[PDB]
Amino acid sequence: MPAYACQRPTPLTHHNTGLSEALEILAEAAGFEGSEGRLLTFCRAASVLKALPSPVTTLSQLQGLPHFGEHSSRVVQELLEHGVCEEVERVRRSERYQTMKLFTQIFGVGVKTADRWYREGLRTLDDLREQPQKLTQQQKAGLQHHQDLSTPVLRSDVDALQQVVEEAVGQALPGATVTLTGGFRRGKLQGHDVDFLITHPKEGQEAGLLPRVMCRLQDQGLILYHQAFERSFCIFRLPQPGSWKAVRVDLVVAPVSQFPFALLGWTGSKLFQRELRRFSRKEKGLWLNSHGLFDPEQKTFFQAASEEDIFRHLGLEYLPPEQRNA
DNA sequence: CGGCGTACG
DNA sequence: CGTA
DNA sequence: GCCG
Ligand SMILES: Nc1ncnc2c1ncn2[C@@H]1O[C@H](COP(=O)(O)NP(=O)(O)OP(=O)(O)O)[C@@H](O)[C@H]1O
Ligand SMILES: [Cl-]
Ligand SMILES: [Cl-]
Ligand SMILES: [Cl-]
Ligand SMILES: [Mg+2]
Ligand SMILES: [Mg+2]
Ligand code: NA
Repeated sequence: MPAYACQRPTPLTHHNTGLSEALEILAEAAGFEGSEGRLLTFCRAASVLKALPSPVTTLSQLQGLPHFGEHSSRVVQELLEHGVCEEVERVRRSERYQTMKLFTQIFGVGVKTADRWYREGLRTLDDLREQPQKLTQQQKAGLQHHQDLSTPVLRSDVDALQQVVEEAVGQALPGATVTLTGGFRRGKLQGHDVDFLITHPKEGQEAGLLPRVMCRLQDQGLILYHQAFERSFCIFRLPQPGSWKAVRVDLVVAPVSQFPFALLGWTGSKLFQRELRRFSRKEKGLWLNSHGLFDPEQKTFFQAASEEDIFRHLGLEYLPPEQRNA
């Protein structure tokens, strides 16, 4: 088992679901406390279990697995022995965890804002609605739409949204294309949002595109919330039988020269990309982002025509999106 | 011990 | 600060 | 919290 998540296939569904879920509770709680290092180790240990070919049934099967030391092994041991880990259950029922989860789930609220509100004594969404002076426009929208945004986006919803975006994109710039990215491209059947990547086959024609797209979607009455730009984090009005629901949609524009890097970056998973960028820098001495891959010795950028090119550049076996579910 | 992804709005 |  |  290699040490980086980008070195091994990780399927969406696997054989250690309960164990990985428990470790990811501890990772999430670490993040709520600002402990980024412990968050990473618990995320990585969870991801290792996702990549295994069969269930862990005995503690000895953790020997030699990367990112399993005393703490993560004890968590697994307790789950195997008793079906529950006391530390995990204590986190789950704690007021701190439940409120930080509730607050950081709001669009426009991160850990730092959630934590300040927690320390001020705030605990519920209605607590926030009662003091709207303390809210940004973005947070106001996130709170108004919170119930709809808490409902999973279905793969069956994605196709309708993509046609709508393609219509506006085609008027904004004929020939521009729309590619589904994010979790749905990795095979997920549900999501928290829909992520789209937009480009044009003629380098440079994509300049200034996203304002033109957003103006057209807004004119069609489809935009419940949005903020020159190349990323847009929106709330869309999605038709439903006899009504509609609010859905988060992310739009990103990239020039075609950067499209493989942007596709790779925006297809995720989040942990897969962090691990990939960590691997690139630490093992290969190359700097990776959603725009390119930089050699800081030669001061040159790698040209890539595909995701396959990028994996080859980095000396990694290619993983299709369905195996990037780290 | 230092390191832990990397951008844009 | 938020967001991907 | 774990790796190197
Ligand atoms: N913090 C991050 N660091 C690096 N890449 C990230 C980060 N957040 C998001 N991304 C990239 O943006 C993609 C879309 O982000 P999302 O926040 O939309 N997560 P996604 O994988 O789509 O699952 P859902 O919760 O939406 O169902 C991710 O899959 C990553 O490729
Ligand atoms: Cl470029
Ligand atoms: Cl590609
Ligand atoms: Cl980036
Ligand atoms: Mg998504
Ligand atoms: Mg998104
Ligand atoms: Na949030």
